[PDB]
Amino acid sequence: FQSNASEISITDSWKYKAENDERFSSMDWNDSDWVTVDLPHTWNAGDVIDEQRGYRRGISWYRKKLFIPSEARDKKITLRFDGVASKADVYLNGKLLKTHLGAYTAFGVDITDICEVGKENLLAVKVDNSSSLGEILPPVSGDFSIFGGIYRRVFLQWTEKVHFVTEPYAAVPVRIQTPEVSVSEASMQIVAFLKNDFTDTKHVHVNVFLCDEMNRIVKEKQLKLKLIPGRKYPISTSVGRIENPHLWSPELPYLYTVKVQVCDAKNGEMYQEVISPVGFRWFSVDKTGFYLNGKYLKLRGAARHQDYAGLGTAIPVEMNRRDMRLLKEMGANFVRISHYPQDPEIYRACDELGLIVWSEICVVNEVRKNTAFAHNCKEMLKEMILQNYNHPSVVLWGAMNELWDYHKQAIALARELEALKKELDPYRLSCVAFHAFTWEKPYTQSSKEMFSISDVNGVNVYESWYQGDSATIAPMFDKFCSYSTAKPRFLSEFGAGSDERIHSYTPRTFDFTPEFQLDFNRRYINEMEKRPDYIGYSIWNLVDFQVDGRGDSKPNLNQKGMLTEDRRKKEIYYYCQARWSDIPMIHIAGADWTKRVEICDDSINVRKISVFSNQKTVELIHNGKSLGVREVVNGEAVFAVPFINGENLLDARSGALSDRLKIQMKLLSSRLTDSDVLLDGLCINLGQEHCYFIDPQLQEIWIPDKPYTKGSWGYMDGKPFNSWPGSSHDGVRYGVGADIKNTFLEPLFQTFLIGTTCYRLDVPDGVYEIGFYFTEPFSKDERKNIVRTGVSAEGQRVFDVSVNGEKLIDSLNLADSYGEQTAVVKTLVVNVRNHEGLEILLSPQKGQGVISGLKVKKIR
Amino acid sequence: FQSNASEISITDSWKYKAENDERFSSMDWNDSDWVTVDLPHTWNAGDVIDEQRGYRRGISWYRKKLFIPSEARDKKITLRFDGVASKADVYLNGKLLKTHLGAYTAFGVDITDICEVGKENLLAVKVDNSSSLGEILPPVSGDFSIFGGIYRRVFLQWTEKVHFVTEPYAAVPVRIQTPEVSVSEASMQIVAFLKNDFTDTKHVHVNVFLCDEMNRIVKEKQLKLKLIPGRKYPISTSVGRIENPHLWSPELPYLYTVKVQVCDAKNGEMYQEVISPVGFRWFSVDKTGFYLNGKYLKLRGAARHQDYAGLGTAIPVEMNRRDMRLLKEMGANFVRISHYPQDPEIYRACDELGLIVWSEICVVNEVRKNTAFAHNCKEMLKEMILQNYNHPSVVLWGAMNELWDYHKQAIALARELEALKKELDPYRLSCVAFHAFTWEKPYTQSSKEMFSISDVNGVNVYESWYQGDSATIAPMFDKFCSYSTAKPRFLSEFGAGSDERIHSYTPRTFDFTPEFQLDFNRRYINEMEKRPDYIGYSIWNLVDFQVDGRGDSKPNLNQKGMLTEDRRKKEIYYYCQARWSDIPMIHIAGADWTKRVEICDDSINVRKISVFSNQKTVELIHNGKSLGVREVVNGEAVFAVPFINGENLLDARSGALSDRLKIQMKLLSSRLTDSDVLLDGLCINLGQEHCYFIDPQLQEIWIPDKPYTKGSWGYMDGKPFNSWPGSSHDGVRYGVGADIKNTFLEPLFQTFLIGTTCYRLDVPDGVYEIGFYFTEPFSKDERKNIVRTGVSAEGQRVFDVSVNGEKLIDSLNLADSYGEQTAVVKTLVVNVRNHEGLEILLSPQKGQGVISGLKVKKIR
Ligand code: NA
Ligand code: NA
Repeated sequence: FQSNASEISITDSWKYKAENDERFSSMDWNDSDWVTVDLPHTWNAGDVIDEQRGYRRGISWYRKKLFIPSEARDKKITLRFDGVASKADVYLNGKLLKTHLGAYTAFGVDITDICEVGKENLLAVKVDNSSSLGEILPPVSGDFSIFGGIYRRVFLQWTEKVHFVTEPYAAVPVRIQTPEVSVSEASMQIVAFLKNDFTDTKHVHVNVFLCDEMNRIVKEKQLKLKLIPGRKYPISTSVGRIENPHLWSPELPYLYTVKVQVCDAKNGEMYQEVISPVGFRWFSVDKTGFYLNGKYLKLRGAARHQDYAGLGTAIPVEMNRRDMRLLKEMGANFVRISHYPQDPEIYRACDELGLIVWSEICVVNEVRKNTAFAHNCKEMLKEMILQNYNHPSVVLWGAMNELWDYHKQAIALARELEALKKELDPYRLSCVAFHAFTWEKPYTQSSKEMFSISDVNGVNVYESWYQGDSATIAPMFDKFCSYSTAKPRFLSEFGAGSDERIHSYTPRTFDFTPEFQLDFNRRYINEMEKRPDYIGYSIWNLVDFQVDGRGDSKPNLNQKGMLTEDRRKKEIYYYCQARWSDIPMIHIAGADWTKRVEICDDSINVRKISVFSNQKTVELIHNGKSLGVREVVNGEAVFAVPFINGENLLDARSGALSDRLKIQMKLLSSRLTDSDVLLDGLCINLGQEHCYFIDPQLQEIWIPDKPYTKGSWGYMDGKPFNSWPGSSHDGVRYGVGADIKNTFLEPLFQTFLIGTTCYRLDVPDGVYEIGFYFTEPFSKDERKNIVRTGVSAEGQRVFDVSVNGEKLIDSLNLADSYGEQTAVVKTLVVNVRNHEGLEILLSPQKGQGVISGLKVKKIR
Repeated sequence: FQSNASEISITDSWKYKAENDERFSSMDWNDSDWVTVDLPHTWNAGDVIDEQRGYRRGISWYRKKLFIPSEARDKKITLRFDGVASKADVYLNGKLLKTHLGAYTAFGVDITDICEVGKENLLAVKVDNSSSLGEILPPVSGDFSIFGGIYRRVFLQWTEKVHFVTEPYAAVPVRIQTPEVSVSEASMQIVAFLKNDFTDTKHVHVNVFLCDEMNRIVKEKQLKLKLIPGRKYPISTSVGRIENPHLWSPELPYLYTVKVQVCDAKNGEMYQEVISPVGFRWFSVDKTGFYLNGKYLKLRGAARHQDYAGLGTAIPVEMNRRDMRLLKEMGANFVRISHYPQDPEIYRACDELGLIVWSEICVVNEVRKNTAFAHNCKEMLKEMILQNYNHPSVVLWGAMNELWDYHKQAIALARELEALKKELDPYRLSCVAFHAFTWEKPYTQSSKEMFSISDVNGVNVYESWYQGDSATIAPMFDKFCSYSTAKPRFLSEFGAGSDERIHSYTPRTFDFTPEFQLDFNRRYINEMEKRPDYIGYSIWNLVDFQVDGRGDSKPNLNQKGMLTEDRRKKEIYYYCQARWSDIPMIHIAGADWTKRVEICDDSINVRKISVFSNQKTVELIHNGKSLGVREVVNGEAVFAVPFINGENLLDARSGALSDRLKIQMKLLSSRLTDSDVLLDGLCINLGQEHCYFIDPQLQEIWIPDKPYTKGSWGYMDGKPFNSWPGSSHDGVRYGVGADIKNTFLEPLFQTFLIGTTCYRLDVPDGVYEIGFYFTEPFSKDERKNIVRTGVSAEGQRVFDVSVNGEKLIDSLNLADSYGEQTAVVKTLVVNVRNHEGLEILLSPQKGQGVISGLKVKKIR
């Protein structure tokens, strides 16, 4: 059997404890009653998406009784770690073997003469995660937590004693560049390092075959040299004999095999045999576009985060190719590995499937004027490059992102990062990402020095979202080129958050409907495809991802994703597919909005509905009557659908293609005369006057509020809340951003009427379960803003609730009785006689009243 | 204002602790460090679906600072408890007020004398869950779990002191019967008691109205009577001929409304007004069928359990109507409320939608020979009936389900419970359900009285599932009439478990595919639709429900539902819709199977596919080509669909109806160098030779296993496990049934190869990851059987995995190094050189080996 085994996984049956005692490195310690976890693992997989603010930053320990197979006797035994969050202290049989810094790169551990091969050993890992590490290790801050743990795999490796120097940086056994390649003939110059950890000397043959994708050999190149024991000998060959090469592209992803056999001269033994995929391509950059192999190429894609729903970042490794395949089939050709490098699998995926890669490290938000800090940033960039190097998919090396002070050590550290990128990797480009707050540094600063470092400049534009409107967005793309005027631009991040529960026919900023997310990404794609100088752009983000602290619709989540945290495709995903993929498609938008309840007194509820597509034309049939053929423009065709009570079958057609979508639509008359709905429950989203919220647990649709008209329902006084004084949001963001405790229905409780003293519904006689949904929406410190929060001089809010003349909640104070921003529900049973219907009163004692929702059920 | 409140919820912000200290009732206790919950609350929502066998049966305490609005001052004030699992012990202001036995019925506590309107009061509930209670109170045992907590709502309510007596069973305030009902006229009898709790004497009119659905008074009648304090005055009036009443059916569930007021004849002040809906119907039973309102009605339905996924039985109250709507929309007219009485709103839902109700109390599995057990059943029969007295939907009252020993005191209690049903309410029918294990008591008792007590005899048949097969189904229904000779019969349970992840073209018993659950019910329907002496039949169950202990494909869940545990529809919910619902429909089987990957070398892969429908004909169009119009026989038309590789589109059409369903198929060659599975990874469910398994988290598809042929893969040795000694499953069921700790992929692990020693896989060259998925499949008790288990006579199983000569796992003891029935995943990186492919040896040092899974990925 000429085939050999190289590593065995060791991710199984570990003992974990959240406590910090230096005794836990002891062979002879008693870990019996520690929890038993399998790897990957992270102690913040739940900590972050909790209702408690903040997650535990600290130290924990992992112990493993680690056996070593006998086939690794007499060999050089190593331990590879693909990913440990922040600092790691690997102890073996009591004795500290290595320490590592950096949460995102792999690292090695030589255990050869320390371990007993055959017997059994104790492997102890102190894993640190503290906030304190920020004064010496990036990332320093940012919009992404760091789940602590050992969250990528761990393996036990062994090779022969004549071996390849990979340390201190877990670099790839042998680097391979392509210095000059074009449509004619190819060049490949390999770099490596053999070392003889034997007792004697050995004299080698070092063979280098380059085999087809069909593995028919195209070249040979055999060398020989003398390795004396302990000498670290440098190899640096080069071949250029390669005829009529098959070139790698994001469309045609052709990879080559470059075998390397190191074999004993007088003996015939094979000591090593690296094999590594390689790609032939070429590219460059300027304000005239991005070019690859000659032709023109616009880079189109997104950034990916390395976490999954409720798993922390201890993802199954198969996840990594699954995330990237969902990007490729979205129609992209580019991915932005941010804000940190990721699993070997990510990179392997993007050059087997074809995806140009942008790869940063986590110098995020700020630098620390600190001797030590800068050193680790370069030690980490040194690891990113040499660990992922023969990967043709990769094109740009990043390191900085969204700084807020390009100070002195900053700009110097900026230069040192570039010098060492093209030093290490001369045949790849470099990149950086600024934010787009031009009222802050580096735009308020003395100079413009920094925009003239890296080969491409990225910008993070969120106009129409965090501030600015529909109109300020092309002006924002403009004045960036004011600065990055030497080198070409790139759209780093852009995206709006969305929730598959909030829908609106008139979407506005920061209501989190997939509707607004659609218009956002359709204004941005139009501005970006027109300008070729911006060589590319990236959606932020491919995924929804979990960051502890973040609020809004799904609290402790970033919702700008194109996939949910569990990788279900949102409808923005299909829109992009229609503007990018060459693989024919059609899709009726609204698959996430299949049940609808809407006030309408006519027979017909006409509502626009759009069909995303690749083709030139789309036909749409409503209930069997075609609505006409229409041309697809910017991926989209918008029909006007005459919706009617009951089932609505919309079937879209265009050529050989199809999509179907059944929309259940319940027309509700404004007079409560004509409605079965009260027997089910009339659920009213108080303070929300332009969105429908659907709770997927009950399928309850929370219809929007309206002012009271005679014979119907609504409020009498009061206004829905939307004051954000001093932002683009004032009068546009309805409701607060708070996470609300004891409810999942955030879009319901966050919306509220303020100052409403009276609510009417004109219902028929009978018994009613009225249920009220309250929360104090404001924190103790924002309640110090007495006008905006409608509270008393001392910040209190006591009011009473009366129904039909009876005081029934006698002094409701939400904050001091239930906690601020905690959900409070009270149900009442009221018998309505005469034809009085329901008159609800909120009598303020201190401050002004608040209600988030109402539910009206006729129970008999 | 003539309107008034009655009740107000007190389910918000409670204090909770799982300790038992009697001081916990004291007003001044410091519950400051206790956790806050809102009701509905259980405390086994987690317990029941975790890995630890069992759940926590014990005592916990609730505390709530109870505020009493002044609107209720010097009125009669009651606490309302809709449900509290087993024993409650309610204290107010330190003083114990009520103790209550029984999880499933409501009780009431009077606080008018003890409470304090305007002060804070302290309301302590001690709640109790111990099996220790099963000796004095049912249920004793049974396929479900008693989720301790206060899991239904709780109300504080107030009346005026002249009030309808409700205690001791918290009955409906006026009882209502219809002794005579026909198309031309109906009679009506109302029953109530009155009490005066003032100091004065009061003279009161009683005003009885009977209003139609438009609330037009169709009958009225007043009664004069005077009430000296404290005396319990009965009343019982009749209402004369009602004339041409609108009857109640599951088709037309017309509902009237008995309005009963009690006013003061001297001034006119109104003391009470009680609104009570009713319907007019009449029914009977014989061996020729069920008759409702004069016509023959085949009763077709399903039972419903109380719980919802991850919420235990602390469901929100609206879920109750959501379930009943889903059920009516499956074509049911019948619901089996079992094994316990359920929420008030299940019964309000059922008689508004149109579903006839069989309603049981919870005397399951055995009757206890104690004087106190029997008494508590009587009092739980009283509580059920008196609380659900007026619901037109209830037609049958139950008490016992599946006894296993009809001993003397059992028959004595079947008798007093029928004697009691007819006493308290003579106008409804009576029912009971038996098991179908003819080899056990009571089918082997000398006597047969137990089969002659209550008016209808149900039977729970699982032939073809727990025992038997296709040949024994109909012979069983006949045997049940051998015993049910006087009273008619009913099919109260029948079902088969299904998993949405396991799919088979050749379904067999206990593989948990929906395609066997399909055939099962087909065979069952067809028999009932021709057996008129089975007046009706109810599927088991409407929902997957949560029960600790049960394992199989999804552990801790009873998987026999029409809907998933979160109320999503399975394939078979649509099959019932074909056979029952009178709403025209069409639907292609396989919406749970759109990703398929099969071994097939020709370009076309013919597979059979069903289309469910109401209609006489379906035409099916695959990829634009029509496959013809097939007649719909007994709900379905199967076709032979010629699947190609790639996207396949299926159009089913019937006049105006149509369903559409795309199916993605990956064809896989036998020879491994013909495709690219290896580059994502070949996932092979070893031990499973007829079901595919879609891991919904990675969307990977564990294909079945085939013995080895050359050029491809498969096992050289051994055999997949399927040994069930003495059972009908013997050879039929592959795998074991135990919960496999540490995974959610129980269909992958529970199946496995046994006694295999060699495994081949003729893959190209390159570097491979190979995962190994293991488990000790049997327990210590189960390994006492050396022969079925394949272990050493001391009970042990040790072996070494080796690949391509080299030994890597050094000697594995599964149940000793990691625990029995835990999941372990090893991963080698091995370098296939030359043309060796992959040899995998399992070498046993004790017993025979086992192995569940294989992933084979080509990484470079
Ligand atoms: Na609201
Ligand atoms: Na298996």
